[PDB]
Amino acid sequence: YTIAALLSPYS
Amino acid sequence: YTIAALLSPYS
Amino acid sequence: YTIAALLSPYS
Amino acid sequence: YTIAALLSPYS
Amino acid sequence: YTIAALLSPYS
Amino acid sequence: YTIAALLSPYS
Amino acid sequence: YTIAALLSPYS
Amino acid sequence: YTIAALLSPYS
Amino acid sequence: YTIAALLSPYS
Amino acid sequence: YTIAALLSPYS
Amino acid sequence: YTIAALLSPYS
Amino acid sequence: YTIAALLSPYS
Amino acid sequence: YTIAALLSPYS
Amino acid sequence: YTIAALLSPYS
Amino acid sequence: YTIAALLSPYS
Amino acid sequence: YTIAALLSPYS
Repeated sequence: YTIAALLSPYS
Repeated sequence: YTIAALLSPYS
Repeated sequence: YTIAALLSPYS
Repeated sequence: YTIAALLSPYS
Repeated sequence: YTIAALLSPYS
Repeated sequence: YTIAALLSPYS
Repeated sequence: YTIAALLSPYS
Repeated sequence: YTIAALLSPYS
Repeated sequence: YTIAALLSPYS
Repeated sequence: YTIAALLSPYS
Repeated sequence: YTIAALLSPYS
Repeated sequence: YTIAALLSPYS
Repeated sequence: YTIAALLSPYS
Repeated sequence: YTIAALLSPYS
Repeated sequence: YTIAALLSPYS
Repeated sequence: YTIAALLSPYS
């Protein structure tokens, strides 16, 4: 299987 | 602000 | 299996 | 700000 | 199996 | 700020 | 198996 | 600030 | 098995 | 600041 | 087995 | 500051 | 087996 | 400051 | 077996 | 300051 996730939260 | 992300998942 | 995740939180 | 991330998962 | 994760939190 | 990360996991 | 993780927290 | 990290895990 | 992890926390 | 880390785990 | 970990904390 | 670390574990 | 770990804490 | 470390564990 | 660890703490 | 360490454990 393959998984790709990106998260760039900003405050 | 600036954001750059690349994801090339392969199975 | 394969897993790829990126997180760049900013405050 | 600037963000750069790359992910190329392979199974 | 394979795992790849990156986290660059900023305050 | 600047962030650069690369991940190429292989199974 | 293989594992790769990177974390560069900043305060 | 600047951050650079590379990870190429192989199974 | 193989394991690779990097952490460069900053205050 | 500057950070540079590379990891190429192999199984 | 194989293990590789690096940590460069800064205050 | 500057940080440089490389790890190539093999199984 | 094989083990490799590096830690360079700074205050 | 400056830090340089390399680790190539083999199994 | 084989083991390799390095630690250079700074205050 | 400056730090340089290398470790190539073999099994």
